[PDB]
Amino acid sequence: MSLQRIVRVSLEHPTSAVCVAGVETLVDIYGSVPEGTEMFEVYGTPGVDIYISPNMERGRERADTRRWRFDATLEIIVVMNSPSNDLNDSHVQISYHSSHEPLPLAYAVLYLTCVDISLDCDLNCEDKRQWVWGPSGYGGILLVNCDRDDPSCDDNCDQHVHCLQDLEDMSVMVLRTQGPAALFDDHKLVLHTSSYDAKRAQVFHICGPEDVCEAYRHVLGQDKVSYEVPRLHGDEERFFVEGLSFPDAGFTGLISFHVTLLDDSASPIFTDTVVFRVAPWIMTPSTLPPLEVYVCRVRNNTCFVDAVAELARKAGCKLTICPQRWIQDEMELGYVQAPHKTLPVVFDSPRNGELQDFPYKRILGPDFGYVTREPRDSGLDSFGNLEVSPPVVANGKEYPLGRILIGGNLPGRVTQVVRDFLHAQKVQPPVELFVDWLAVGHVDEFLSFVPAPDGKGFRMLLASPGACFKLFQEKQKCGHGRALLFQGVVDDEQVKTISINQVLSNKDLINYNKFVQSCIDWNREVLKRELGLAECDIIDIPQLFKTERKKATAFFPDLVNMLVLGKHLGIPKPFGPIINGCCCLEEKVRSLLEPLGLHCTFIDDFTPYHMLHGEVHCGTNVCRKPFSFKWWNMVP
Amino acid sequence: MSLQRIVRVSLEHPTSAVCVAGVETLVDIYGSVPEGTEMFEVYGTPGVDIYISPNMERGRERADTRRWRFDATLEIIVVMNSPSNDLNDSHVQISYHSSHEPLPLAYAVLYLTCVDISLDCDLNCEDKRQWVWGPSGYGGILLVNCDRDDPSCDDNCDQHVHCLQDLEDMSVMVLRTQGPAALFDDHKLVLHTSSYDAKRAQVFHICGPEDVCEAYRHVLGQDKVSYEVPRLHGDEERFFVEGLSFPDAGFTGLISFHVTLLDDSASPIFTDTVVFRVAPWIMTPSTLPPLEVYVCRVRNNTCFVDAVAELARKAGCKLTICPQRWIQDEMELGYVQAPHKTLPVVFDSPRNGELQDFPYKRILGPDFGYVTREPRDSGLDSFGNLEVSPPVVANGKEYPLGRILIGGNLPGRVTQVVRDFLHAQKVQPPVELFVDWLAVGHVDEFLSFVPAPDGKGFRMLLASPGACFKLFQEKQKCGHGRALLFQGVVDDEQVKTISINQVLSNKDLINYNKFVQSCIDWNREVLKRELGLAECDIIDIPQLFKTERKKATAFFPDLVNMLVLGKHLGIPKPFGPIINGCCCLEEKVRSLLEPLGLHCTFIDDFTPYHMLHGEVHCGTNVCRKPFSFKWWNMVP
Ligand SMILES: [Ca+2]
Ligand SMILES: [Ca+2]
Ligand SMILES: [Ca+2]
Ligand SMILES: [Ca+2]
Ligand SMILES: [Ca+2]
Ligand SMILES: [Ca+2]
Ligand SMILES: [Ca+2]
Ligand SMILES: [Ca+2]
Ligand SMILES: [Ca+2]
Ligand SMILES: [Ca+2]
Ligand SMILES: [Cl-]
Ligand SMILES: [Cl-]
Ligand SMILES: [Cl-]
Ligand SMILES: [Cl-]
Repeated sequence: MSLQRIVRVSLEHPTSAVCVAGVETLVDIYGSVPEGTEMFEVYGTPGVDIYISPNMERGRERADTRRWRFDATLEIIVVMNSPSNDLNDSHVQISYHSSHEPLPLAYAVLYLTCVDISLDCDLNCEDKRQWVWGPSGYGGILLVNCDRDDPSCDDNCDQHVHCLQDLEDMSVMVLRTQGPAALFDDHKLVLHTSSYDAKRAQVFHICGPEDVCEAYRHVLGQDKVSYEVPRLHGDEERFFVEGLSFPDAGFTGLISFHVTLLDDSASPIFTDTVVFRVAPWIMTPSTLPPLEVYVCRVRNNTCFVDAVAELARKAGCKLTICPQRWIQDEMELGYVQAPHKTLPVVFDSPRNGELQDFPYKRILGPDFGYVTREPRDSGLDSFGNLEVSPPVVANGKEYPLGRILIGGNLPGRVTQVVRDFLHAQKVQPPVELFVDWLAVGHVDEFLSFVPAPDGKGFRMLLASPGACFKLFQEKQKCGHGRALLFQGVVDDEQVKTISINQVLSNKDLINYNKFVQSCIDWNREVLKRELGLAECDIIDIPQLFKTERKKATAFFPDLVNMLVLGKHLGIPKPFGPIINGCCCLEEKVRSLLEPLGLHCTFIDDFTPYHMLHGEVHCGTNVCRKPFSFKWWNMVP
Repeated sequence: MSLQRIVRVSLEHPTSAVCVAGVETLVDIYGSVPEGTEMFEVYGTPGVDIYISPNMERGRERADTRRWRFDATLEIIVVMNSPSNDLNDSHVQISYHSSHEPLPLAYAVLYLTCVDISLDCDLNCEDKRQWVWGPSGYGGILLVNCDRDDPSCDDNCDQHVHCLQDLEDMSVMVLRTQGPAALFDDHKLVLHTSSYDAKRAQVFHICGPEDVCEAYRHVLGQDKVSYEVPRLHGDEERFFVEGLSFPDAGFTGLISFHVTLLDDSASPIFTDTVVFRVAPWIMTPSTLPPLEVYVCRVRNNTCFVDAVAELARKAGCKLTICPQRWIQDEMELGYVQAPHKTLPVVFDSPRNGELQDFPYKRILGPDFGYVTREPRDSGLDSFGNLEVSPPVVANGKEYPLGRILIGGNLPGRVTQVVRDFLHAQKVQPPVELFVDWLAVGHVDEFLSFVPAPDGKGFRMLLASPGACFKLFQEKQKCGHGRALLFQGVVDDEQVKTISINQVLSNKDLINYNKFVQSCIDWNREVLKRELGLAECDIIDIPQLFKTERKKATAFFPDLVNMLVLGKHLGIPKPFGPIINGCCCLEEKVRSLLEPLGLHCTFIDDFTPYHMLHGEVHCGTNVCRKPFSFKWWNMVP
C-alpha cells in the first residue's frame, strides 16, 4: 500500500540508485541472467532490508539467508527504513550460481543513497493524502485569518507577517529531509501547489526560529506557486500556511501542498503531498450560552438600552453599544473552528445605510474575523432573515450543528451570493422558508428557538394568530372584552386604544390574521419536516398582525421577536389587554414560558421600536459559545 | 413521508379548500371550540378518507365511526385519493358536542376540490425527486442529441423539431392534471425550471399527437424558463426534453423541471419536480468487439489500406476510408447511453490540420453524435494519448467501465479543457501517466490492452527494451548475431541494415533503452496500482527505441501500437532479425500472443508509416459495441 519503484541492474556495471526511507524497491535486471543460471544469492549492507516474494502471493520473506532456486516469477524488495550517512554507503549484491562451477557466474551491484523526506502538518488522530469526514476521519484544518491581530494592521492582505501572535491563526507544516548533505548538491527540494490553490492560501518559510517577523519569509502566495527550500535549519524546515478564502461556490475547500525531490543531472523521483481543509463558518442558534450582547443607543433611546443592560447582567453578558437601531440586521456573529485556535467571525450584511461601518470599525478585534459578501447586480431581507436551528435529526440525516434558516419565496428571495456562501459551508444545510408575506420579511419575526430542559432541550416558538383568537375569545367568555390594549403607553402618535370586543368583531382584521396563520402554518409544516420536531417542541405565541398594504406588520409588539440569552429572555412588553391589573398577554406568555425554567422580563419598547417595525431581537445582536461538537466529524 | 398541509376551519363560515390527490391535510380551527365542548364527531363525503391520530404517535385510525372525547392533542387527517368531478362536490363536517344538551354545539364545514396533478418522466425501476447511483437507484436519463437525424439538418442548434425520428433521442415527460375543468378557470398550471438548467436543455410541448413536426411546440429553452400548459389534450400533457450539454466542470449533470398550481384570486399551493441526469460520454477499450474500422488512403498508401481491409474482414468490421494518415489521433469513438436509444458519439480532437474536417463532415450520421472541446489559450498529445482500460478493481473501488488513460508530466500535459471533460464524465476516473519522455508522447505507443480468455479476460501489453535485450542476447547465445534487422524492405531512404551484434555492442543505444524501460516501468507500477493488475496479466513486448533529441522514437516498428479487433489484431510487421527465414521478433510475438487464441497478422507499413513516427494503431481508429454493464448503477 506504499509507493512502488522498480530499479533494474546490469551484470556489466553497477547502478547508483537513490531511495526514500520506508519505500519498497523492486530489483530486476536489464537483459538476461548468465547462460547456465540455476540458483542465486542476494546480500545487503547492514540497514538494508531484502525480502523475496512470489509475484502471485503477497507474503514477504527474508532473502539473504539461503541459495534460492532461480525463478523469473520471484521478486526481491529492498527497503531502507533509515537514511544514509554518506552517499552510497550501502549496497545490494546479487550473485548468480550454477551447480556446475563452484564460483558465482556473475554479480549485479546496486549502491543505494537513502533519503528520508516527509511533509506533515497535523494528521488529526482520534491514512493517505485525502480528507475524510466522520469520527474516523483525518486531515489538517486551515483557517482564513480574517481578523486584525497586530496593533499596526488596519491579516489576509499583507504578504508579510508583522505580528508575533498572528502566527497562532496559521497552520504549521514540517518538512523533514534527513540524509547525506552532498545529495542536495545534486538534487533539488521543491515545495509547490496548484495555481488555483495558490490563490486561496499563503505559505511562509522560517529563517530564524520563533523570534523575528522578517524571518517568516513568504514562499507561496498569489503568483508564487513553487519554492526551493534551502534547508536553512537542517533536516527540517518549518512553514506556516494561512488561508485566504472561505468555502464558496467554486471552491470545494481543499488545498494541496506538495514536496518533490528532483535529479537535475531534471527528473523527479519522489513527491509527497499534504491536504488542508478550509474550516467553514458556523452559526450559533439562540439555544447556546451568550457571550457579548450588542445594542444601539440613539438620540431618543433612553430606557431600551437600560433594559438591555440590566437584563443582560443576569446572564453575565457584555454590553458593546453603537452610537449610530437594527444591530441584529447588519451582522451575524458566527465562528470558524480549528484544533488550535477557534475564533469568532462576524458576517457583515449587504443591507447598508445605518450601521454599515460598525463591523469593519469596532467589531474585528485581535481574535475576531471579518467576512462579507456583496453582490454585483439588492438586499431587502438581511440577517434578520438569517437564523439557525439547534441540532436536529431529519430525513434520516443528522444535523449536529443545526440547520440554517433563511427566507424567500417559492415561485420567486435573499441574494444568490449569500445563499451560495451558506450552502457552500456544507455543515448546516439551509432550509429556505416562506417569509415573503411579511412587510420586512425576516425569519425572526415569527420564529424563535428557546432553551428548555425537556423533550429535545429546546422549544420552537411560532407566532400564531389563532392562539390570540383563543385567548381573546376565552377572555370574552369571562367578560373582559372591554379591556383595552394600548392603554398604558407614552403616546408616540396618540395611538388609538382598541379593546378585545373591537378586535374580535372586526371582520377584515380577523380574516387577515387567519391568512397570516395559514402562512405561518405552511412554514410550520416545512419546519417540522426539515427539522424533525413534533408538537411537543412547538409552542404557539399569541400575535395579531396589522397591515397597510398587501403585506403584514405586527399589531402589538412581536412576542417571538425576543432576545434569548440562555436562561434569560428579553421580550417586547406586550401592551395588551389589562384584565386584573396585569397584561393578559404577559400572563399567557408566562404560563407558556416560565414552566420551562426561563425568566420573562418584558421591555417597554413601544416608543423607541415597534413603531418603526422592529422588536428587541431586531435591535439586539449576540454572539454565543461555539458548539461542543467539533465540525470535522460531521459526515455531510 | 408525503407533503403536509394544514387547513383551518371556522365555526362561523365554511371553508373552500383545494387539495391534491394522495396528499394529507391536517384539519384544525381558527379560535377556540364552543365553551362547553366535551366530545366531537367528524363526517366526510364518500371518497373522502378521514383519520384520527394523536400528535405523539403515528398510528392512524378512521375517525367517522364514533363520538371522540375532545382532546387538543388529537388531529384529523383528510385525504382524497381520487379527483373531484365538480367543484366542492365533497366536504368534511366537524360537530362539537356536550353531554348537557342533546344537539351539536357547533359545526365546522370545509368543502373540498380535489385535483390530481403529477409530473413523471421515467422513474427507472429494477423514491423522491432525487437521482441516486447504484443498482437500487432511480432517475431519468437525458441525452445530448449531438447528431444529425434529419436529412435537412447540416440537432441541438434548432429551436424547432424538423425530424420525425429525432424525437427518439429525446426524453418524454407526462403531466397528468385530472380534476374539474372550472378549477383551471381560477388556477394556473405552470411548468418551469431554473435559468442555469434552462441553458442546458430544451422542452417541447405537444399540440397534435405523433404526426406533425410543428405540433411539437417549443416551450422551454435558452430564455424560456416558464410556460403555461393550456391542457390542449386534456388531463394529460406530453413534453419532449432534449439535452444541450454534456457534464462539464461547472455542470454536475442534473436538471430539474417543476410543475406548479397557482391560485390567482397569486399563491401557489402545490409544486412537483422531476430530475434528469445527463448521460455521460463512455469510452470503449480495445477488449470490446469492434463495429467499424476507419483508415486513411493517401497518395502513396497502396497495401496498408489493403491489409487493413483484408484483416478487418476477419472480424466482420466496416471500412470507411478518408481521402486525406493519423485517423486514430483526430477522433475517439465513444458513446452515450440511454434506456431508450444509446447512440455512439465521436469526440473530436483539437489536434487539427490533416483530418480536421473528417468528423463534422463524414462521421455524424443519423445515430452518431458529435462533441468537441477547443481551448481558448495547444494540443501536442491528442487522442493517441487518450485510451481506456477494461473493467478493473483497485483501491477498494470497482471500475466496471474501466478507467481512462491519458499522458502528461508530473512536475509539468494534455490541455485542461479535455481533462475537465473527462474527469466530469465521472464514470471512468482517469489515470494521468508519464508519457513526456516519448517524441510524440501518446499512451498507445507503449501500452495496449488485448482480450485473452484467462486470468482477467485481458492482458496489458507494455513495450519493454529489456525483453528485446533478452531476446537478442539469447539469439547471440545461439550464434545468430550476424542476422540483420532492416533486411527485407522497400528502401524508403536506403535505411542501413543493422545486426544483432551491432545493436548489443552499441553502448549509447543500450543505455538509452535502459532509461526508456525505466520510464515504462514507472508507468507499469502506476498502472498496476491504479488498475489492480498483477504480472499474470502484464506481458512485455520486445521493443527498442531510437532518438535524435532528448526524446525517444521507435527503433523498429512498434509492436504494441497495433489494431485490436476482438479475436484479431493487426500488428506492424517487425522488420527484425531473420534467423531461420522467419523474423525472430515475429516468432517471439507469436509465442507471447497466439497462446491466447488470438491470430497475429503482421502488416508491412515501413514505407507508408513508421518513417513518419506512427504505426497501424496510429493510422486506424475503431468504434466498439457498448458495455453490457449500464452506466447508471455505477456508485461513483
Ligand atoms: Ca499577517
Ligand atoms: Ca490574525
Ligand atoms: Ca489570532
Ligand atoms: Ca455592510
Ligand atoms: Ca440573525
Ligand atoms: Ca431537432
Ligand atoms: Ca437527433
Ligand atoms: Ca436519433
Ligand atoms: Ca478538430
Ligand atoms: Ca485513442
Ligand atoms: Cl549474458
Ligand atoms: Cl393554535
Ligand atoms: Cl366560541
Ligand atoms: Cl523484462
